[PDB]
Amino acid sequence: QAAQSVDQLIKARGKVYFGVATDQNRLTTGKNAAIIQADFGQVTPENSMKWDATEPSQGNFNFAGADYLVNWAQQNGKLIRGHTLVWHSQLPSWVSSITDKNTLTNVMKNHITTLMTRYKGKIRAWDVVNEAFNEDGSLRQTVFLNVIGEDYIPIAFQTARAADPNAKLYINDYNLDSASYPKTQAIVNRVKQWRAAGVPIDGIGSQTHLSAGQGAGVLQALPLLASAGTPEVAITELDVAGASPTDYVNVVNACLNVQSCVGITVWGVADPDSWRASTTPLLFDGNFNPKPAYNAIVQDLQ
Repeated sequence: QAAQSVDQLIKARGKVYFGVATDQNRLTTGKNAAIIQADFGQVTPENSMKWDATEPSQGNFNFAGADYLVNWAQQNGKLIRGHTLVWHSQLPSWVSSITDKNTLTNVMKNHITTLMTRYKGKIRAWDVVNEAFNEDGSLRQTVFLNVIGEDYIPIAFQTARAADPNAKLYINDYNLDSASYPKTQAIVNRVKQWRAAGVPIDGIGSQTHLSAGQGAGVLQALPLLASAGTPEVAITELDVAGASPTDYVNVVNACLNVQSCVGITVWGVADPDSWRASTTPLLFDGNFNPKPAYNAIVQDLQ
């Protein structure tokens, strides 16, 4: 852990948290636990709450990994973002082969309700629907869209709201980092339409997996995402190829500039454990020491 906590500092600036993605396999090895305890105030399960992990076989749930994280988080005072309920990746084949609307609808509702009720009152926010958009702004043609139709999104959120009224319900996606981007404009428009129709969408999560130099665009993109009217917006899976302080500070400033931006979650602790380790995109290096970008953020928040 670094001596200064970016979570405490961002809280002093009026935000809710500065967190990281993690899970049992990380918490039990290296210095991950210590770093997370001292420097962050929120955790997102990297994989333990995904469909393949929680319901590998229909109706046969596995919460071992998810329980470890939730209990560890409560004990250590860290907020939790549930991730993720409806998604086309890491989806068991028993789900993807269903072609009946009723069957899939009930399977989806049961998956959502079961996970959310088990952790009712302990989860700050849930990424209810993940990566539902194609790059041109149209809806991704996943099994849920193909079998259930566009209504799958309203249904997912209505169900989540009923399962745990206390949780902030998010629609999450990537490539919403530029204001001119087709996808960015599309999600703002659809979320407005959905909210006008009464769909309980509390927030828009922007994954923010960036390439070097892209940080500047987020300064314009985030205020645009905020214009959709959701109570909150959040940077959910931040990592930047090269981890340049310039990009990292830009993303942080974008959040401080947007009132509704509640916080930031970086996707992992140390570089070698990143899903894109070769681009060393995180805040701590392979030896678990904070990188220049971590210090740049602390100074900026000072």
